Amino acid sequence: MKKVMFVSKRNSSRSQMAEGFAKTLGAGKIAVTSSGLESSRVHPTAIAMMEEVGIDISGQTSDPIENFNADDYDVVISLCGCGVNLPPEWVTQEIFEDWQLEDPDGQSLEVFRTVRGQVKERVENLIAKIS
Repeated sequence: MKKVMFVSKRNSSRSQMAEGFAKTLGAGKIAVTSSGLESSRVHPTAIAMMEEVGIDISGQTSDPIENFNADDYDVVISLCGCGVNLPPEWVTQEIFEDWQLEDPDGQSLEVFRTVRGQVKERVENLIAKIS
């Protein structure tokens, strides 16, 4: 199985936003996963904006980058335009990419939906190559 890991500064925001889309675009094909620099709570505005597209994140994992290990997850995506700042062991997997995203915590709901449109676009492109 080619398992996936989404990596952000907030696991709660972009990694969870990509996790929920990669789950609803890839369930039973491969396993999706989300990690990040801050193992923060299920984000209150993301639980809203993701339920609008059928994606409840309120029960979803928010694991820290130092508890996870990339050895089981051969597809590791960065969600910040910053992926070279991650630990090199979490970079040297067969697929490593960055989606160039902005943190939606405390932005307007139009921007919070805009980064949802961006993760949808880039999740499809990622998960559909291993489907």
